[PDB]
Amino acid sequence: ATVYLPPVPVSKVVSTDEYVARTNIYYHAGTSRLLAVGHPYFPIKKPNNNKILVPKVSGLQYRVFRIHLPDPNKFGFPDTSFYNPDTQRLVWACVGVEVGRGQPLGVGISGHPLLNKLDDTENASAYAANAGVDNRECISMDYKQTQLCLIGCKPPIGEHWGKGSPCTQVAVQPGDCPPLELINTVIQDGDMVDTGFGAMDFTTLQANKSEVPLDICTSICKYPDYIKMVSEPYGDSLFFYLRREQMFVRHLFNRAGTVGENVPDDLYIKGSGSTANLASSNYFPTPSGSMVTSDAQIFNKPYWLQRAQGHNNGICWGNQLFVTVVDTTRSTNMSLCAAISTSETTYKNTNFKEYLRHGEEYDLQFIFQLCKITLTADVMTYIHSMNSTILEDWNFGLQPPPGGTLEDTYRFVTSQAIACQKHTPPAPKEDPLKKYTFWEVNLKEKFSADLDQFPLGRKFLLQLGLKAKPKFTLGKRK
Amino acid sequence: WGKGSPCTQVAVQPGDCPPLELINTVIQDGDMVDTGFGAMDFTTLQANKSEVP
Repeated sequence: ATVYLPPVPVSKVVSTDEYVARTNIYYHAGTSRLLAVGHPYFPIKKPNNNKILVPKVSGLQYRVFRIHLPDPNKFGFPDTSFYNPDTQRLVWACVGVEVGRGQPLGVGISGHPLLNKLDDTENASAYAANAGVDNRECISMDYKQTQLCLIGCKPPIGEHWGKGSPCTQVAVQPGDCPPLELINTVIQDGDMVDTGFGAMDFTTLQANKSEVPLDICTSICKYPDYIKMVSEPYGDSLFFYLRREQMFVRHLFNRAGTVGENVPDDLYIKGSGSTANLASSNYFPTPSGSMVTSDAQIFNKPYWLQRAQGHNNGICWGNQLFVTVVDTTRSTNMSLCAAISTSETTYKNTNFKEYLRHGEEYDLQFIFQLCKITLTADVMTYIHSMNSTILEDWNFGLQPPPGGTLEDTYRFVTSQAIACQKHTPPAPKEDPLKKYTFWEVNLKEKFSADLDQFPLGRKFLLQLGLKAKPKFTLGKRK
Repeated sequence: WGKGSPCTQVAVQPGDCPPLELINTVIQDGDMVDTGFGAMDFTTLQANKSEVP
């Protein structure tokens, strides 16, 4: 059809490793032990202060580790022999990772003493109420078994449903369904996972705001928006992911609440009674995650991240790693109580006062192969267009002007005065990376070279240097 | 997970959940496998001592 495009491009955005050469230098690193021990159901604030007493630590929450890295230039040089800051600049490629997650079993679990339910609609022996009071009961549920992992080098964008423009044109407003508008925004640490009831804010979307667990009520729930994140031709929001999840129907329930929206009335033959009316329609699945299978996991397995998708193919940009882990499969919840006295032979609510905690273990190990990027002036021309501040941070591709004069005017407002001057107003604010909540991970000083002392080093060699030294052991172990 | 020393965050007190503090020690003969509330002492942590078998 007539006559499109035919295309004149005429400049083209290129892949970033076609002039990149690897180096055989290997640095190892790894964390001491990541541990957070919190409350699974809800956060506990102190009863006399604003701040937390026990935070919320559940595996049904996004665990976002913000890994901040230096550059190799800003770090070690073994030997100088082909390295000139002129000819090339150096960049980290983390070529292997281990995500540790060996801990005891438990489940992620949430619940609400005011969880809505009319009757049971998996099967029913009677005819449900037209409206009624106090049809809500203490029910608890997990949202679904959720394993996901994704690794990137820029903050990762999730989708959620926000409260859009209430229409007067489509007549979408409260007293009828609220509006839903799909808004992308960045996912956080302590951001909630998808509830099986859509991934959405429920703070302004729920005007009862006791329909569901309270932890999601106040927070935004998000689903990783995979399709937009790989649409990006740079591919630095993410470059690996996998997931495993399970949700089957534990039982259908009906939400108490009747619609104030129209129902056609040619779809049922009117009866006699209140069976010449339709009762509640607002049916929901209740999620399930009953069967734990700790034989299958997407964890306790290294992630060999030797290359990346996109124009990026194993170069950290922004010198960042963003890793999002949700794991509900082995996430231990523990039970204990404190006694008021063991002399009292009761087991009241104020005697032995029951409790539950959650203990959450992860561990991160790295191995970093060195790389170099040859820079010619045309290569620099693209890299500044890609983000000038790479060239700045390295401090090659910045040599000068700019600028840097003039002038200071004066002469003279000493005396007088206009007023007076003043100087000079320097924040807000760096940094734009940290403008969102994260499990802060400094990695800038744990760089090594050992590979036979870390077990991660030994498994790496088993793939690579060949080396390890292997069996391991084998043959036969079942 | 052992019984911990009292912290600000969580202390060994009525009205307040005890801290869980990690004790590593060698596997005894006849030591139990997990419960599904994990590896912990329950002798001390469960004051009531009637929550689990």
